[PDB]
Amino acid sequence: KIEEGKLVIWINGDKGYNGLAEVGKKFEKDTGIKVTVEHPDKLEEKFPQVAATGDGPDIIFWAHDRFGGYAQSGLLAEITPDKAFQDKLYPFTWDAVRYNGKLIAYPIAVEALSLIYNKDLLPNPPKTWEEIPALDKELKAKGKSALMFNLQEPYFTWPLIAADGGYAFKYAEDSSEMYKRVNKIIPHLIRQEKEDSETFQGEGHFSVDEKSRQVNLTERGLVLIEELLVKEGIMDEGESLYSPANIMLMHHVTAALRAHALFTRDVDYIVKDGEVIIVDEHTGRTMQGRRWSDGLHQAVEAKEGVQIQNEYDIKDVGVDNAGAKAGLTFLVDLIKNKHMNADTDYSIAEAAFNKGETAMTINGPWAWSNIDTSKVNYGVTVLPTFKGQPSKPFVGVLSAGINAASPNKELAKEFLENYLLTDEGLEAVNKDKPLGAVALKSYEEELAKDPRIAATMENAQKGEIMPNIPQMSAFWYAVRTAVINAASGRQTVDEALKDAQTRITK
Repeated sequence: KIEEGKLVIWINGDKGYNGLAEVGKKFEKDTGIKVTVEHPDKLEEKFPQVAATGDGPDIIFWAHDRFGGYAQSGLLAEITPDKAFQDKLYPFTWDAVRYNGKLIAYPIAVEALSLIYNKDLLPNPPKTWEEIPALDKELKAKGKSALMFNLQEPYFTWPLIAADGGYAFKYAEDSSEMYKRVNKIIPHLIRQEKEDSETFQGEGHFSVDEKSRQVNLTERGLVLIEELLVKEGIMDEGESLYSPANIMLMHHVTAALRAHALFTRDVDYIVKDGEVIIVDEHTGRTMQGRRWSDGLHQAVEAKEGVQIQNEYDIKDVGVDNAGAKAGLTFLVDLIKNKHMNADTDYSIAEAAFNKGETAMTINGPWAWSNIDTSKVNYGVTVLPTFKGQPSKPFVGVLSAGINAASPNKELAKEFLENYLLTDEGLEAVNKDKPLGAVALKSYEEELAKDPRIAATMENAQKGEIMPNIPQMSAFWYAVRTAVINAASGRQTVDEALKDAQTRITK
């Protein structure tokens, strides 16, 4: 059991816990509630153990991506900030603390890769990846190189691969709007008995296989739906649903038809307090946080007019698309043309930049202090563009979660919303150890006076939130192999990315 009437907070060793104790001191002296701030060893491994037994701290601070596994086991309480408080943070930070549509943590800080450059060797760093080859030749004649960064880990190479269209798992911005617009199509569609065959020509637009709970479009249905999608501005005039460009649109048509034809309110699900809740077993276990896959739950939400909870499409992986092939090809051509070495890792690149041997590197705020010791006159700026599009680094959001077993959920919410997530609260923590960029708009505007902190947020706003789903591990492991194989010549870029795409989705 967790001691009621006080707050136990866990934050990692490398963070400003003394400053966190200080905002808790304003808390302890104002309301008489003692706040024990602990920084235990391996706390990210200890929390899912103690919280499973109903123990642990009231509040845990960690990167958002780990909170996906915590919320999977129901370890984190669904936080309840009103709409007014959520507007005080950058909207994309709230996307990092969402699991199964529910908010399960408060965003605190924001971290991402940036371009680090030597002001003395390179006063005007390049805006594009394309101008790095000629810049390298210019520096090689002076005994220097243009760029060196860790090529062994896809975390560092993915910003270039994602620029032209590569992505891990599709997280569409207009997803909620798409489910609503596609849902308007359904009333036009006629159901027929079965699929058209040699012995049967129906007059409908779709048929339903009841035993598999799947729907099959008819020839005339595919035509009419394409007619309906083109007119309402969803699809271009001369496209196909079955084309790979409309894969998101195909998942929506399939989901909307299943939501109408195959799932029934008060049988398969209920509409309760503005949510779609599955009725799992007939007269059995009835309500849970479980969710249907393949966009079906979102389609039922659009059908019932409740708030569509956004999530990742784990069946839409963009590792072997044209954008990813173009980005990785440019990386491989840099190696082929000896502008970079396929063997360069984190230590080689860090030593190269901190010794003044290379003009640029790609790293995050954790590496700044080592460069401070190096005395290199360095700057931090926006990553180069590729094919006119921004490099997209993954964003890590330091977040504060509330233990689901906590008897002090209102105390914890009071401490986080009104005492930590303030200009004064974040400043106490940042003084202790810097948070980098923060999620609170008001304090970030002050911190952004530092051009390095401003660069971290700019690259973060141009990147993507690190997905908090279990399938992200398979993405990293497959992409790590693909980049190494392509960079070393084991496979071609298309061959390497095709294998990674297949392995992620098998």
